[PDB]
Amino acid sequence: TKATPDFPTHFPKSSIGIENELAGLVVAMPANSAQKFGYVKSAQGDALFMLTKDMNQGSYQRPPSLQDGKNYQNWQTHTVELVSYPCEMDDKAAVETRKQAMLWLATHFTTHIDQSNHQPLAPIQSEDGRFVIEITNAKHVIAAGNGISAESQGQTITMTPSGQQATVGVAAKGFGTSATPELRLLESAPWYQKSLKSQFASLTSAENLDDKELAANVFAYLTSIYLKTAELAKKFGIYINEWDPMSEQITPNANGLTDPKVKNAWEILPRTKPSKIVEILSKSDAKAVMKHIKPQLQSRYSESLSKNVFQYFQDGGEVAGHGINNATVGDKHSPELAILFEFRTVPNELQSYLPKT
Repeated sequence: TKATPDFPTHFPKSSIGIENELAGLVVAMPANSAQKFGYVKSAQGDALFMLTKDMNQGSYQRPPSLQDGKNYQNWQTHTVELVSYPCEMDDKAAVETRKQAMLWLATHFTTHIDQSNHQPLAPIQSEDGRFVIEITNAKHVIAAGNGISAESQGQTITMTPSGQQATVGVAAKGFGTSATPELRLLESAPWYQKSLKSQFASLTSAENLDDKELAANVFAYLTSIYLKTAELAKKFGIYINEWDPMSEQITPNANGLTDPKVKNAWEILPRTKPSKIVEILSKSDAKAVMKHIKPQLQSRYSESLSKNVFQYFQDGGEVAGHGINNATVGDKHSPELAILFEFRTVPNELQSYLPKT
């Protein structure tokens, strides 16, 4: 369950962003600090990945034998997560440099907890000159294990395999076209129902649509999302707008749409605000798509659940918190909307994009 890059980005066709929560150390910071405490770049200036706080591990207690005159009042300890800056999926050089930079930083962390335990990281350059650390927030410390003891257990810092996630960015117009291997990988999502493409065609035969194939693609994508949220709201007892699961004898069994177990139920988690996709269609085509969605919910779910799931997304509701809504693909001067997906688990097809210890 993580926060990924929010700044505007652009790529020719598709972007890949990797994530790796580390084991063997913690970052301690003042409470309510920003997630990012630093980043790693190539010597040439290319930003590779961010250093972020991940899971809160409890309050920070400075070891008494490392008293230094400093505050450490209300500091929290967190796990560290390495979050890559997205690159083109076909860019072997950029993909490889990210991996190698992550493996090198684990090496640098290993020495840091050995000689500088409970000290902040310093902005340094790698011994070979390839990688450079930039510190964005000096108000932090890095400590071995859980950060309770003054000394480490001699940990070798590694890229934790259970700590891995991937984020794929593709043109919104491509979802449902099966055009590229990545589009096919995303279309294999268990919640995605391709049959809704042919279903839409039967529904709109007497309608003179501007782009029938595009409208069918959008209808299948949104409908599959709206239907999966309804399925999840019922399975987990999630409150969506004014829908009360308890009204349908459903015991609330999760902390909203953002709860990690809900996010993992998607497997391939949509990360872009669903209401954005309507922009890739003409005002008329968008109206036609939106008009046809409600009955798809109403034939499967209660009026209350259907109207609430439909209104939530129409009004710009997100699938799982802050969306990546400013990403674009294609022509630099005439960009097409990009839509992002978080792989909760990394499949075999995306494994080569991750650093392997």
